[PDB]
Amino acid sequence: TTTATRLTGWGRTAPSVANVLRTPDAEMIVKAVARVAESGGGRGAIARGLGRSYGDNAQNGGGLVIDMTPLNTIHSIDADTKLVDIDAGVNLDQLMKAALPFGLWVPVLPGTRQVTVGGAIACDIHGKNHHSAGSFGNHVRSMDLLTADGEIRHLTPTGEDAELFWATVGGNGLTGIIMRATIEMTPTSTAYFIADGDVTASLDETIALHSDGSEARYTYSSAWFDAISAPPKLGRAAVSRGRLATVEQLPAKLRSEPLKFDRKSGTYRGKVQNLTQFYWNRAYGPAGFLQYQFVIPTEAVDEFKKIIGVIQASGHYSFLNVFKLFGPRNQAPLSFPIPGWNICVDFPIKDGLGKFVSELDRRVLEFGGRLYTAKDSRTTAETFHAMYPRVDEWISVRRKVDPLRVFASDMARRLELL
Ligand SMILES: Cc1cc2nc3c(=O)[nH]c(=O)nc-3n(C[C@H](O)[C@H](O)[C@H](O)COP(=O)(O)OP(=O)(O)OC[C@H]3O[C@@H](n4cnc5c(N)ncnc54)[C@H](O)[C@@H]3O)c2cc1C
Ligand SMILES: *N(O)c1cc(C(=O)N[C@H](C)c2ccccc2)cc(C(F)(F)F)c1
Repeated sequence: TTTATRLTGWGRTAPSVANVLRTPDAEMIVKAVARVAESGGGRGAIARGLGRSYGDNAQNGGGLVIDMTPLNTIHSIDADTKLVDIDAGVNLDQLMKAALPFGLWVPVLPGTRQVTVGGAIACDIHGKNHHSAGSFGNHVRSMDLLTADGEIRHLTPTGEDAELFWATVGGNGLTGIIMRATIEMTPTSTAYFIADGDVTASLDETIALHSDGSEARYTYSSAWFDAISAPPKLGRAAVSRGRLATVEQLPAKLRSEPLKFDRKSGTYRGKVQNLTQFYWNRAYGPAGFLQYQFVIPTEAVDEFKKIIGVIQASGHYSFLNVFKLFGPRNQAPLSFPIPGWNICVDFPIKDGLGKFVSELDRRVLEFGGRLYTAKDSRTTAETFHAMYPRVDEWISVRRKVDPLRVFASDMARRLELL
């Protein structure tokens, strides 16, 4: 029934071997969880989606991994309630294509659509529109969770099961297997964006642009960010901001099918873009690259500037940098986003990199920030627990729901969440 398999995250690092169950039969999945539970836990089980997480959260060395990608049925779409009811293995590209004709838009879109609904929930993913829409968790109306007791719990965000529900959002699969979920989509009349572009010349100017009050005028906003230039050109950014377009905003040619599927000069106004236009590690790493993401609380703006400073001075040079100001956070104890300054950098693997990122960890930690489980397989339990003050609250919920540790992963063991 299972296939022993070498697994890594997307950046192809920290491999381990697991027995992979890959079946479209939900009953086989229930059986397998039950079997692990009846062996008393053993080395446990974790779910896997499309493997786009860079870390070790979707692998389980010496244990069971359940590939959820064959559970990919879209059960219902409702344009009045805006609700879609889909299997957890459904991916966002497939969902985008299916929902567009109903005038529905996937409410949170990350940098790639090759992620499953299960993975979107388990990592509580965020997008270019976080400051207006929150993260993926905010839009989950209900979900079916297969728990350690072999039963499938129906969870809602305010029901009796609220606590389990919000430990599951951002829970990295460690409360059980999300089988199915109901997501509230965003209404739209077109599949296009209308975007305003701006360029800055300094880190301070980037920050002022995000603090002047104009962010509140766009539903989506992110920026490419210079991390190699010494000050004051350090932290200059190419900012892409916008909102979904109405039909009467489209070029006349595109009005026939508005819901169709698919420095210096970079200043513009009312440019009309499809998703691809508006929006290396796997190809070259991990002989090549270490991806690194963190968020610093809004009020700690100067501490943020300094970390940026430390990065440019490091001698570790990242071209691919993405910056964004996160909005308010949600109820999930282990959710990554907090309101604040968020950035992803991609470092070439070079001598002294490990020691340098350990120093970064310390700084993000002291300044009240955190790393993202979706981008990590290197940090320590001590660092992670410190970055997530609600971790003991979350661990308690997990103990109530999985007393025998039927659910387990490489990440759970490394970060002592098991
Ligand atoms: C090119 C690229 C761009 C990205 N951009 C963004 C971005 O803009 N914003 C962002 O937040 N993230 C981004 N990510 C990270 C990615 O969106 C998340 O890691 C996401 O969780 C991956 O989904 P997946 O289905 O591939 O999950 P996997 O990587 O397979 O698994 C991730 C976690 O989800 C759990 N999981 C998966 N399915 C289930 C299930 N059915 N039940 C319970 N748990 C489950 C796994 O156990 C694991 O803990 C990006 C990744 C890549 C490679
Ligand atoms: N980080 O603040 C951040 C990263 C992305 C993102 O899509 N990153 C992936 C790995 C990527 C980077 C560069 C080139 C290709 C892919 C997205 C955001 C968001 F805030 F959601 F816009 C933030």
